[PDB]
Amino acid sequence: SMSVKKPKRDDSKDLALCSMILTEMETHEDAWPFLLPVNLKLVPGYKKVIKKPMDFSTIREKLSSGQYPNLETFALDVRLVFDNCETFNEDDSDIGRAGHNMRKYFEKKWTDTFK
Repeated sequence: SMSVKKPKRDDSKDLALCSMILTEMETHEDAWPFLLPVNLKLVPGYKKVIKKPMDFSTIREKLSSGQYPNLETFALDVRLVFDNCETFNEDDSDIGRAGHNMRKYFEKKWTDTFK
């Protein structure tokens, strides 16, 4: 509360570490569905159904331009990518499986880096 602060967690490396994680996600073999924004002209249903599209390139641009205020808002966008994928894709499809694998991969790196 006012003049009563929890001890300061060191956040000065967060930007660099999120960039590293994002690099590892970009270079995973199952990243291909997620590298670029879904083409809303060419994919029926996507525009209406997925209220907040997100992809790794868009996260990378936001990261690079100071549009994440903290490491939680970064994690929310990454998870959004996987939540959207589950909304639109059957679990038993190549893209559906890609999404589950990538989420698992992300969540481990996240825990190991920060928790």
